Amino acid sequence: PRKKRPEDFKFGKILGEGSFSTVVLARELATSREYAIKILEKRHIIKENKVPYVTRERDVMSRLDHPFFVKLYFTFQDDEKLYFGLSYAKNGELLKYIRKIGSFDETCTRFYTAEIVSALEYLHGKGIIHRDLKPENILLNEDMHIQITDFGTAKVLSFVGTAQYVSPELLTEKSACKSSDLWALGCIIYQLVAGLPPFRAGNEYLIFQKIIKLEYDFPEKFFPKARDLVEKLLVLDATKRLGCEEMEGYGPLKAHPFFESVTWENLHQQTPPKLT
Ligand SMILES: CC(C1=c2cc(NC(N)=O)ccc2=NC1=O)c1ccc[nH]1
Repeated sequence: PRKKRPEDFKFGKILGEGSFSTVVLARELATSREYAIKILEKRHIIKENKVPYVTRERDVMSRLDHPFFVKLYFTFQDDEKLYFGLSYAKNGELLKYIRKIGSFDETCTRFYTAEIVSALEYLHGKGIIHRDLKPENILLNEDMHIQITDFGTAKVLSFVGTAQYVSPELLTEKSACKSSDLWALGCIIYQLVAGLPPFRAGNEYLIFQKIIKLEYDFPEKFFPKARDLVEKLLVLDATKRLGCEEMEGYGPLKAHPFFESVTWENLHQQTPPKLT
């Protein structure tokens, strides 16, 4: 399949923006297919010593083959830029729905929580750790199933993620592992139910302080079995988190009572509950 060029596309609006990339919507002219093309400036990447992060993202996304992950269709480059052609997830980021509808009911947190848990099992089975799992990195497709993205900063068996989601082992020995993604899972569950993340404060140092002290509280309206799960996830000792190897893996995590009624085997075949 001949390599594609910038001229093969009609480019449109900006979809997203980070410190090193811009994601733009594009229509392939020969097929009228829409893609989310991520553009990176080679000079800026180099001067910031990011080449290893860019090659890792490409290499990881090449290995993923599961419906709960954004897909890499093609790459090319011109003189100044790299181009990564990715899935266009029509409905955008999960963070927008948490803001829009404010807070999920138990049916919806349970379903979306389970899709994220299936995703992490697949990722971790490939020996890959995300290290920056968060609502902004969890997208929704036109049919309202999730697609996880942003793999530049992953570790395939140094880096700290987003303040509100970093685990306590990062704030000490500065190490990360599978248990780290499970800590962020517990944070995202909390945020699904309560509408806000567990550890908030006026600046980043104050957040890091709260995390090591495990200083947070549950609302009274918080679903009980979902509170019990969050408590088995937000644990300071990483080896004691539900779903980690030392706790015997995903078997026990999926068996939790909050997931009582879930069929784990075909989630992306199921119709998602409406958000309200
Ligand atoms: C931001 C965004 C999309 C992406 C962001 C991405 N960001 C990233 N850092 O990798 C990656 C892929 C992607 N596909 C999208 O459709 C989006 C917004 C609205 C619809 N899609």
